[PDB]
Formats: sequence, C-alpha cells, structure tokens
Amino acid sequence: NGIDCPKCKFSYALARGGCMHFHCTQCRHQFCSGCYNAFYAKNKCPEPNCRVKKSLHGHHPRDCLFYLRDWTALRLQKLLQDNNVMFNTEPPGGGCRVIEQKEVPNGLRDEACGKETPAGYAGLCQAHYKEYLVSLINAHSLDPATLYEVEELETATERYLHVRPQPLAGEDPPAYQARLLQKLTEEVPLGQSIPRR
Ligand SMILES: Cn1cc(-c2ccc(C(=O)O)c(CCC(=O)c3c(F)cc(-c4cn[nH]c4)cc3F)c2)cn1
Ligand SMILES: [Cl-]
Ligand SMILES: [Cl-]
Ligand SMILES: [Cl-]
Ligand SMILES: [Zn+2]
Ligand SMILES: [Zn+2]
Ligand SMILES: [Zn+2]
Ligand SMILES: [Zn+2]
Repeated sequence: NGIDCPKCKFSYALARGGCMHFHCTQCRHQFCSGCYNAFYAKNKCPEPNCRVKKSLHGHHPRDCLFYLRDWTALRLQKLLQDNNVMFNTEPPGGGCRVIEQKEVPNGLRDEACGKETPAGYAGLCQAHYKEYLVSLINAHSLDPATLYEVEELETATERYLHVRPQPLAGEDPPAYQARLLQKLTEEVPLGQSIPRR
C-alpha cells in the first residue's frame, strides 16, 4: 500500500487527486505517482535526448497509469483477460466508494469519492475503476504493447528507441507488427520502479 517518494523514501497515502503529479513536501521532490519518475518544470529536464524540454513533463514507461488512464476500461480489461488475471466487475446514489484524502485533515470520518458508478465498474467511478485495473496490470507486469496497433508500435518505437521504424521490402503488416513489438519488448523494459508481483 501507499506512495513512497523515490528520493527521501517518505511514505504517503495512496491518494491521487485524479492527477499523476506528486510533490514530496518532505524533500521537495516532484515525481509521477504512477512510475516514480521525476517531473520537471519547463526547460529543466536534464535528459540530453529529450524532445519536449520546453514542456512541463516527466518521462513515463508505457505501462504507467499516465498513459493507461487514457485507455478504455474495456481495453484494459482485455489485457487482463488475455493474461488470465481476474478482476471485479461487481462490488462484493451512494456513488464511488473509494475513500479519498479528506478536505479537512483532522476530520473524523473518511470522505468517499461519491462519483457516478458505471454498471460493471465494481461500484467504482470510471477513473477509479481504471486505476484499479491498472494496479492489477502493473502488479502482474502485463505489457500493454502486446495489444498495440502498428501505429502505437511506431509511436512507442520513436518514443523509447528514438528511431523512426519503416517496413522492410515486402513486409506485410502482421510481420511488421510482430517485428516492432519484438524489438520493443526486447530492448525497452516495463516500468522499473513500478511495484511488481
Ligand atoms: C503543479 N503541477 C502539476 C503538474 C501536473 C502534471 C501532470 C499531471 C497529470 O496527471 O498529467 C497533473 C495532474 C493534473 C492535470 O493537469 C491532469 C492532467 F493534465 C491530465 C489528466 C488526465 C488525463 N487523462 N485523464 C486524466 C488528469 C489531470 F488531473 C499535474 C505538474 N506540475
Ligand atoms: Cl476531481
Ligand atoms: Cl506508448
Ligand atoms: Cl521507468
Ligand atoms: Zn521526498
Ligand atoms: Zn508515470
Ligand atoms: Zn524530458
Ligand atoms: Zn471514484
């Protein structure tokens, strides 16, 4: 459970306000609560091959919630299903039961999310159900690339390998697809600070 600041290792409550940014008020580190990579202010990123240095950003692995939050729950579910990882669709105007950080820290009672709870999202709202799915995905180290289209695979290859890939002479789309995926998985690890098992 919880969020550890990757710099000073102070433990925080696993409490994401719909946002991946986390600021350690102990040591002032700024990092992604999804992959524990540093966040950088504009022009501050010290990575020499960074192509977005003028932007406020961090560098995320492809299985960070930063990215996978943008998937549909259906597709996330597909990744889990394909790997025989079980998840809830049902709970065991109340709204989402995830308890968030209280607006008043010394408050007595917990504050539930309360948001709309889609049918089949296990009594969670959309964002929280997705976060749940991704925690399962990350826990079992599932590779989202396994479900990429060729376009996604090209994106990923440029992003993580810094090469623009192109089909070979007489390479069909399936063969091209499998070639990009093979190299991606072979050369680019999943999140290295994402908690596993
Ligand atoms: C002060 N500060 C905040 C940030 C920061 C950087 C990134 C994100 C992020 O989650 O991407 C956030 C969280 C707040 C935010 O702007 C935000 C967002 F940009 C996108 C999303 C989002 C995108 N898809 N689904 C949700 C949610 C957010 F809360 C905040 C950096 N500095
Ligand atoms: Cl919100
Ligand atoms: Cl990607
Ligand atoms: Cl990483
Ligand atoms: Zn810290
Ligand atoms: Zn991240
Ligand atoms: Zn950068
Ligand atoms: Zn919720």
